[PDB]
Amino acid sequence: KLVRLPGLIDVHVHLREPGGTHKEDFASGTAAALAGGITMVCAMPNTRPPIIDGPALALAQKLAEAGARCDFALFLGASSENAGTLGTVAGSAAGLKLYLNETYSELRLDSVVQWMEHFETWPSHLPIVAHAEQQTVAAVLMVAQLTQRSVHICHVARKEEILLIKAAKARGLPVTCEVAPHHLFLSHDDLERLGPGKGEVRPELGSRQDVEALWENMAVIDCFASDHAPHTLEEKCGSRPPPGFPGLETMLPLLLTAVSEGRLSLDDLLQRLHHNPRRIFHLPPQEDTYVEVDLEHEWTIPSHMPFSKAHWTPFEGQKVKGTVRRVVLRGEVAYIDGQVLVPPGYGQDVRKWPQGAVPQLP
Amino acid sequence: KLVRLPGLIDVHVHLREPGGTHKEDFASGTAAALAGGITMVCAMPNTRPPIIDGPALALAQKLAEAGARCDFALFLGASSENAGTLGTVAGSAAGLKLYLNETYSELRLDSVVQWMEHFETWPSHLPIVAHAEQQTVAAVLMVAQLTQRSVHICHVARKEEILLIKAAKARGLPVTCEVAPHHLFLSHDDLERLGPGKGEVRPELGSRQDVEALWENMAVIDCFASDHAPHTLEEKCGSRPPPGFPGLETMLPLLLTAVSEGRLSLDDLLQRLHHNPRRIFHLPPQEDTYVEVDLEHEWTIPSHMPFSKAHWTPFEGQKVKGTVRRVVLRGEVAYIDGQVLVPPGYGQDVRKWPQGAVPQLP
Ligand SMILES: NC(=O)N[C@@H](CC(=O)O)C(=O)O
Ligand SMILES: NC(=O)N[C@@H](CC(=O)O)C(=O)O
Ligand SMILES: [Zn+2]
Ligand SMILES: [Zn+2]
Ligand SMILES: [Zn+2]
Ligand SMILES: [Zn+2]
Ligand SMILES: [Zn+2]
Ligand SMILES: [Zn+2]
Ligand SMILES: [Zn+2]
Ligand SMILES: [Zn+2]
Repeated sequence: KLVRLPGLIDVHVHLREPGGTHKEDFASGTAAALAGGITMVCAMPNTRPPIIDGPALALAQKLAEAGARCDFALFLGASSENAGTLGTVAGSAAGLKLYLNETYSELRLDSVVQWMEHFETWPSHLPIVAHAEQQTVAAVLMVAQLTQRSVHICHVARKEEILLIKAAKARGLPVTCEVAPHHLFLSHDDLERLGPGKGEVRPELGSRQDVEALWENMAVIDCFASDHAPHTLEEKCGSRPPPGFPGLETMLPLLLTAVSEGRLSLDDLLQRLHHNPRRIFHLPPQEDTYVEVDLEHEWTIPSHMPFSKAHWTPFEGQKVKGTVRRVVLRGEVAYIDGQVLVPPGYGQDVRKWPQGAVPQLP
Repeated sequence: KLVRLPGLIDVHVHLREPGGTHKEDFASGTAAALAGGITMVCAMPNTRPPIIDGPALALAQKLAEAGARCDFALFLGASSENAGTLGTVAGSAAGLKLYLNETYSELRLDSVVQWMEHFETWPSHLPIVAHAEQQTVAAVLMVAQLTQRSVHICHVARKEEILLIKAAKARGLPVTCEVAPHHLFLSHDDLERLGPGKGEVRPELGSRQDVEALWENMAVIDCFASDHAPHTLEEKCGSRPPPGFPGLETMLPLLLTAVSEGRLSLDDLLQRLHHNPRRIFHLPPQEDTYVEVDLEHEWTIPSHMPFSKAHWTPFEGQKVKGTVRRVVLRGEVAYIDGQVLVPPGYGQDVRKWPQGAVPQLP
């Protein structure tokens, strides 16, 4: 007896194309998405070259249209030089991404004034998401208030951060946030097993108290999103390990396990992987699209999942209950039982659909 | 220059069929919906007979399928005799409605134990909405906590009620709510003009301080919904005036005026008339469906709007800026400039669509 879910949306993925295609490309990352029950992804701009201007966006759009197997939207990235220059293309992007801390990106902004300039110049009706850890969450919230608009906080990982967001929501401030599965299902207790290289991620793995605070404050979490951040094992185990975990293929099985254990409800899951992504990012429905999952099948996560070119996973050895059996995307069987059955290029840029434009006043 | 909006959803309408068709029927009420930019309605169960058992629901479904011009879902109503009897049909309804105070209904429950019985027996994955005023909001929230599930509060009208809900959300409790336009745009200051008969509504019109508290606490309001409650002028002006206002044709123009004045944003409006209705009630997308509005046209609300059989409106004389120009429903022109162009029966029960079933564990 399978359960039919709507097409799930991951608003935070790194697909590495252009420029890092040994780690992942549109075709492989979207195969991983489909195998994870995800039918729409929003791809981050920290590629090589980074998606920080109109020519880079145009290239990325064509690479995605040719390689993606599920539907997508592409973020633009904020830089120290592009505020005020993105107005013509802004509405074609998922939103604008700000990198406000050290992480796998060359896009760090060096002054809060640059953050203000982006909040003032990016069109006010379009999404802004921020990588903002610890006190940076409070700082970017201040910039959002000064500029009288909303912000979405990426990968919240700490008790400190979720409680700050909780306090902001209690004051009626327009802030939303997402949490990634590694910050719900891994902690410092796992760094022994992972090692210091594999274990590198931003935000770093939290304490048990951080993990427990995120679960305790589930009501504050608007979205789940994988922060699928594929790097090869050679890179993760080498001398200068880049931060990030692959996660598209493991996210849904991990969360379904938690549903089966009563840690959150099926509805809680679908708000966070479907409805809230849609409404925060103004992402359109996908016609004739659904995911069938089997909630009874118990399995152990292996040393690598089948599709991501990362070819490793930090969840190796965890027991899960829940598997994706079939994905139908826009009337076509896209995935069955370990086989992806739509080719590279089946996926489409949802921002080009009539229903995928963000509504705005004339 | 028109603005394209998605198909808007009104989760609280009274269409009066069966049994009150001189006040409204499916055909006339859904024409009013379309003219108001609404493409999907959830119809309340306080009809004659009331929709409190499977035979009454079956009749109402067929009357709606034959008369509705926009899409719909039908609520079931809680009674003092039907707890534990609705399990077979529950998933075919919009949700379950509880009438917990005096209003236009014979469905009042006389004991909190009856509320508990409904919360315990209605399927836990399906929506429950409550007419719950003043302290009754706190009481039904207690019942929801005792039974470990969510509740949605209909037509919140008072500072007391919105602050209670705000406090509950700050504690992470699963409660959502809606507000009707008369509680945002009318107050005691209007009872002089309306008179005691026309002015009768439940919840009653609030003070200026109530209205200001609702605006100040917009962040707490999940949905707008009209509580379209048509009664004829003869009834409203007679000896025993029933409570309620018609509102489908005026809701969107009133709210667009507020958007134009900067009282809330277009996004704030679309969260409350599209995304949040979808996610709270698990209502499916409507393919090829959109509303085109003109935000520049200034007009004065007349003594009655064209479509509702109520043939009166409490907003007469208010100046608005914003009009519905065209509605496309599932690929067909449904409304243009004062003319409805889909016949009775074009509308469909969204709970019968594959994408319209509420997901549940096996
Ligand atoms: N989270 C990570 O550790 N890495 C992400 C970047 C990011 O989301 O900050 C990546 O692109 O590799
Ligand atoms: N609100 C009202 O005053 N009347 C509504 C009933 C209701 O929503 O309580 C009606 O059906 O007439
Ligand atoms: Zn990040
Ligand atoms: Zn993010
Ligand atoms: Zn990232
Ligand atoms: Zn939207
Ligand atoms: Zn009511
Ligand atoms: Zn209601
Ligand atoms: Zn009502
Ligand atoms: Zn749903």
